[PDB]
Amino acid sequence: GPQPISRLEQCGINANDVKKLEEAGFHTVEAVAYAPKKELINIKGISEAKADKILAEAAKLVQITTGSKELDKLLQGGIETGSITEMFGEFRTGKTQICHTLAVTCQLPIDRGGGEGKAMYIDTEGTFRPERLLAVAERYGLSGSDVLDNVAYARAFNTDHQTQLLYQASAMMVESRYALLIVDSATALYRTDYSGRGELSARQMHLARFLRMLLRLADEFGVAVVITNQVVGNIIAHASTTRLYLRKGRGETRICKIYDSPCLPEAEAMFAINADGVGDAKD
DNA sequence: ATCAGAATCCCGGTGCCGAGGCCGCTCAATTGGTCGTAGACAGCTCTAGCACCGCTTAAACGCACGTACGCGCTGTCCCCCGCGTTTTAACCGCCAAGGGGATTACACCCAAGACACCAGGCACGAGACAGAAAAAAACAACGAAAACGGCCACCA
Repeated sequence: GPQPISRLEQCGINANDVKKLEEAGFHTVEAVAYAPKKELINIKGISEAKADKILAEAAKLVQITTGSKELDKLLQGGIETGSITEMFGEFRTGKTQICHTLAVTCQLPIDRGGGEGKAMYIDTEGTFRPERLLAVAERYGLSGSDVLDNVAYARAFNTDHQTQLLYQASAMMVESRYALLIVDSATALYRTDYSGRGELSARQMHLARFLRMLLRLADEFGVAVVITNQVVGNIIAHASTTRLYLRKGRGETRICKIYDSPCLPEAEAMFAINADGVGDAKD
């Protein structure tokens, strides 16, 4: 399991550097330990000596239903909790709608295709709609009020704030059982904030650390990690376990394709976006 | 070199007013004496200024080298000088008034001087923390160089 980074301070790293590592997004001794020097050195206010002391002392210690049946069949039953699933597609393909649906379906019983856990929605694009959650809850006959009470929401205003929210998420996810973490327009803030060409490496480093934190939290709490990417990077390939390409079919019916999975076939499934739900196409 | 004209120097004459001298007076300098005190001198202490040696190391020093700056030259143009003409107000003399500066006299209050006292300020001690030093580090800058971009040439 995890070895929260608090124990690293007893090794004799000073507490200010541990706070800086947690701000950076490293929360376990496992997390600090199996990374090279440059990650910690690149952090502001950290020299090579502090990074070597950290790595040295660190080595001493160390299926949620989509609600579309056709999509569930495409995924062999739904998202694997504990792994990152990326859905890259054009605008209006339904990424946000699918997120809203899953935010409620995660709370469904496991026998009903849920994870029996609370949901986490990190929004970067303003598209969060509690009424959509209420509609999905009423579809499956779930209490809309309890759904909103089991969905914690926060809008990330930038990439640094997007990563900073993970620090609150990790500690909050310890006290209550969650099953779903949603990050909507996860890559948009890395395009709006870092728009220049000389600043590309900075956003790439921040995104890499963010993805590593996602994988770490997924393995730590066994929750499903859902991130959305707008296609108007090869780094995401290693981080995402299942890549889904989404494209619009005219009207409100969307085509889903699997474009890489070591376990899932390359295959396609047709689904629709209905007021209640993300739900199978019904010609 | 020349020569004309403008400026300066020199020589003499006339006048005038300020410098030099004389006389009365008065008060400021002189003389003699007295008395308090300040500084001249003796003497003692002990501070610190000087002398020296040794070690270290940072600053000085000599040299090589490259280039930016001082300097000379040239062209241009502008604005100041010099000179003639018009204007104005500075100046000289003369008068009027009043106001303020100087003078004298009287008064009183404010400050020196003395005394008695006492508390604030001033050596000594102590402790403790801001800053000096050291070290690491961040880092901002300088600038070689190069990579890009842009600009031009020819004629098609």
